[PDB]
Amino acid sequence: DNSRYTHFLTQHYDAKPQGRDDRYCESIMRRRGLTSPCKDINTFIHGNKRSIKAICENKNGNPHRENLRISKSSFQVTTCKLHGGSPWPPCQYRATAGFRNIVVACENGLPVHLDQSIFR
Repeated sequence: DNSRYTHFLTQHYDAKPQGRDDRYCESIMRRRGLTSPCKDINTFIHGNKRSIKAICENKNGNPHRENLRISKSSFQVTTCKLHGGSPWPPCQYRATAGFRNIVVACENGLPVHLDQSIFR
């Protein structure tokens, strides 16, 4: 019911990250259980949760493509991209810190999906 929103938070939300370098990515990807198999790309959104939720309303969002929403405001983000040939741990990640608007899918006014294509 709210399980998708809570899984969005686990996969894509980190309120106040510690130094957004490769070691941040390798650590947080483990902590969030995204390392079996190694997820190929994943982006974390920083700042407060309320700004992300607001994308689902007209406050901080517009409709986008087929049933996505795109934010009006820009977010501090960090993209972890897997390096090395192997799908399996240890999972080495290159971090790319970014600042831009983001694309989500909303369900019941909650974000339940992050569109990763924009960070590739």
